[PDB]
Amino acid sequence: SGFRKMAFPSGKVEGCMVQVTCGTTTLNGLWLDDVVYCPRHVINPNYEDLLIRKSNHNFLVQAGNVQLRVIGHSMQNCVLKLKVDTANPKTPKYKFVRIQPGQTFSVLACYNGSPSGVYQCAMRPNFTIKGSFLNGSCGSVGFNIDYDCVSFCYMHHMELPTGVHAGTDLEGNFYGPFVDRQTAQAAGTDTTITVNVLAWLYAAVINGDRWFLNRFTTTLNDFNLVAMKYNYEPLTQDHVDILGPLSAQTGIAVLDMCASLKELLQNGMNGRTILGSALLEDEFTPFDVVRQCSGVTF
Amino acid sequence: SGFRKMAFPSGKVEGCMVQVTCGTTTLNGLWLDDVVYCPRHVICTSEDMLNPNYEDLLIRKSNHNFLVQAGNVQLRVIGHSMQNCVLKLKVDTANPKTPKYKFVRIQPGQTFSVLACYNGSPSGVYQCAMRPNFTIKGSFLNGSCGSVGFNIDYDCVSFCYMHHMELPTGVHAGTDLEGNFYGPFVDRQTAQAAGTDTTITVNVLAWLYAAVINGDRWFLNRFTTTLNDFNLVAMKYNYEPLTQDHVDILGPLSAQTGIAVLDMCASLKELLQNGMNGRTILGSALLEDEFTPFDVVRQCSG
Ligand SMILES: O=C(N[C@@H](C(=O)Nc1cncc2ccccc12)c1cccc(Cl)c1)[C@@H]1CC[C@H](C(=O)N2CCCC2)O1
Ligand SMILES: [Cl-]
Repeated sequence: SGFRKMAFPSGKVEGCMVQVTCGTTTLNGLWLDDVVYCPRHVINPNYEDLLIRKSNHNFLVQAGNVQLRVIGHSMQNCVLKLKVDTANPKTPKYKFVRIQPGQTFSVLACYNGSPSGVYQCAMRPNFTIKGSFLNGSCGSVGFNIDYDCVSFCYMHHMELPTGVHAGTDLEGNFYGPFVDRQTAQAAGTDTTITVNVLAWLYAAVINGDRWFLNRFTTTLNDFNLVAMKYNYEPLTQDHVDILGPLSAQTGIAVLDMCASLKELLQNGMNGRTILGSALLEDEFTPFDVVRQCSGVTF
Repeated sequence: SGFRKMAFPSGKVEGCMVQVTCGTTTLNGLWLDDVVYCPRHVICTSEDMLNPNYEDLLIRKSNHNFLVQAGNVQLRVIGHSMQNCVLKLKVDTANPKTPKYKFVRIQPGQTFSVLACYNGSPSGVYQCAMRPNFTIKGSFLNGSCGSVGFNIDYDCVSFCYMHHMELPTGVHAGTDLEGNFYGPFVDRQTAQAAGTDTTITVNVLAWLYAAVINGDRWFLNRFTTTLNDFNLVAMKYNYEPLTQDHVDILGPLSAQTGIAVLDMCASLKELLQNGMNGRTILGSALLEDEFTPFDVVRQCSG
């Protein structure tokens, strides 16, 4: 029993964190095979013009108490790739994957190439993450684990004025309409990840919380009309299909659970809580719920 | 900016998780140097869990009855001893991944990270607090016994908890790494119940200072309170008494924000009376009590 916001074990990623210093700026890098990946802002910026002036020896890379020697450098979108002379002996089996809004991942927050904490979070529909980052956290990475393979999906680049965070995939493409420059940028109006709230309601049912259940069902169209009124993301047939296993395990049809969600949106919780929360939680995917309520290991 | 429930990086602990099997029972063990620590109930039988005599069950065992597996490698048990509710299995190999470590016993209100494991394999990491009733609100399934709680301040791992059982309310009970239970619990299937739980007041205050640090001030008021009047009000909402030690501990946060502890106490009294009125504090509609004053300083400053 119990339901916690759970991150993946971070050990495979900890063995990849390095410190990258260029001039006065120090941030984190990801050392995989013989390449160190880091945000290109470590160097109104013209990154090609700034990079052409830098030599390999201008980049100081430190893995623990060992200085790695940079033998090449190149830029791919907003990520800088520093070729080093040594392949990381701790390089795990990995992939670079780009995620969709609503998908969750673990973040290993780092400062000076040293991991300080690990937390779980979701890519918001407005492409920001509600992270916990201070100055020097740039280059910290987001990941998931599938059996023994680490899928890297995020690299931290910046904080927006509202306290939320923006970054890229490991190929340097930003999530959202953001640019790596000190300029006026703002996160768009955010929405609630509907499929994730439903997954969390199924997690509460599996954990013995049933007060919000009712005899009613609804249509996909009727529910989307309601969800649009409360700034909730539209629920698709794909989402309904994905929730199938949880619907079969609890005996509560996905549209039956939608009628519970509609009643909670129109009437509130009335002093009650669900899994120790007075708000509807949207940072657990249907897969996260199945993984935690079944105990999958890595 | 931001405030998340943050766990310590688990890598140093992952390299210590092993699987311990005795008979038909399999659970997790903690391999440090040449010793594997695990709950002693791994030696129990299905028919003897109400009143097990662990000394009598252990005397009948030999080293080869304990199967210890570290990854795909079987470790050889060369000795065994019991210390309170923990079984210590001496093995013929020191763990090359043994980090710098200490065994620490924590007090209620203290937080730690949990590396939940099944069959010696880590499945997840989450943040926890030792409740005032000495239970933890964890997320554990059958076979999670032996999973450990820890803090990693600097490069040293301080092991503070080992999971032993789930009580009927869905909460969890366990021991320190010396085998002493937290709370009035025993490792028997006899009727046991967690005592009435209360809110960790010093932690809620720490989290209110964290909200002030991140720019949230809506909940502050022009009032103050004596410590005794605050405690008279707090007890009515099932909040733990706030001691002078707690007031002293909150001193640094008070100096950083410019809000006296007893003024923050008056803001908490008002929140307990009024609720949040559709508002949130650090993205939460409830008053959070699983961040200590130390956690707030570490996450907000470094
Ligand atoms: O409940 C069991 N074990 C313990 C326990 O509480 N385990 C668990 C921990 N966390 C979460 C859990 C969620 C769901 C089910 C179990 C959970 C337990 C019970 C009572 C006293 C002690 Cl010290 C330990 C079952 C039934 C007996 C079997 C067991 O441990 N055996 C030893 C020898 C013969 C089999 O496993
Ligand atoms: Cl303590």
